[PDB]
Amino acid sequence: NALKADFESLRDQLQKAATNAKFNGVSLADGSTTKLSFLANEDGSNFTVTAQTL
Amino acid sequence: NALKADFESLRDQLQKAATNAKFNGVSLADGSTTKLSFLANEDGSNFTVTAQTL
Repeated sequence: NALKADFESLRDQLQKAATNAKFNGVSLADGSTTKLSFLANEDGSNFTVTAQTL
Repeated sequence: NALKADFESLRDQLQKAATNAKFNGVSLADGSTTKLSFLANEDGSNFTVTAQTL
């Protein structure tokens, strides 16, 4: 039961470290969006980046 | 009778060492309250540590 308690606390800490990491309200680790897009040209074509839901 | 009286002295020392332990007016081991909620993220969401009434 003691090791089970450390496992639950570690799972909660993992969810906290996952949800709390975001830059300017958007994140590529918590899964808030399937991907992000960043500019790559003057014409607006995007530098696509797939999200990784950690 | 001697073993009994030494046992009662030990239980009293136990209650005293339990009550004496507090940090800046708050404590967990003595069971002063069900829980204290330390910060974990800047929106105000709380890291939680339930008291263990020792």
